[PDB]
Amino acid sequence: RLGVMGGTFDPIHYGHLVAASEVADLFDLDEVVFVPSGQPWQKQVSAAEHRYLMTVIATASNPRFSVSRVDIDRGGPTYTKDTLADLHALHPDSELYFTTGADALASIMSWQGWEELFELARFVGVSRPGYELRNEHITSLLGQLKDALTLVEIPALAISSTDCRQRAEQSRPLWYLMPDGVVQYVSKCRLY
Repeated sequence: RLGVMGGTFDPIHYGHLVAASEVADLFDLDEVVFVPSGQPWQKQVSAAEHRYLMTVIATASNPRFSVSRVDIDRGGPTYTKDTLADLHALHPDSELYFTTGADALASIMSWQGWEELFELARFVGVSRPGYELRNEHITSLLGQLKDALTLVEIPALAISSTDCRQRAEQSRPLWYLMPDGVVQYVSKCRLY
């Protein structure tokens, strides 16, 4: 059992890392591969290497986390379908569990095949405390498909990349929202 964590990580923060650990405890995953996403699907975010290196810095110290550049190296916006194909090729031993934010998930289903996407992995959306499903396509999708698609509330996902981005812009402290390495990387590279 191998977790797959997409995707933007701009910046990565404790919420993401809490979500990875929770979802691994739940589902008894042996490892979690973080996959920073490629180009955006609308033609403004940080450079792929910045997001990759932030993700590597944040996860380095965890024995059961890794970072893959499968989406980064591919070029273009990249389909989730390919992520899993590439990650199935390198981990043929394990069944995959793709996991991502609730809103990001509702943008993958949702422009791609889904029917063929659920053949490749079980799906585990992670959501902030106050989450209410408003997307009716997903509500419909749910009736179709135990347990192809789960949602797991993560209190820590109250912390968001958008807030961290606004806080860095406003020179407001990012301390304790993310590892010291990430905050200082964000600061040094003046990412926002």
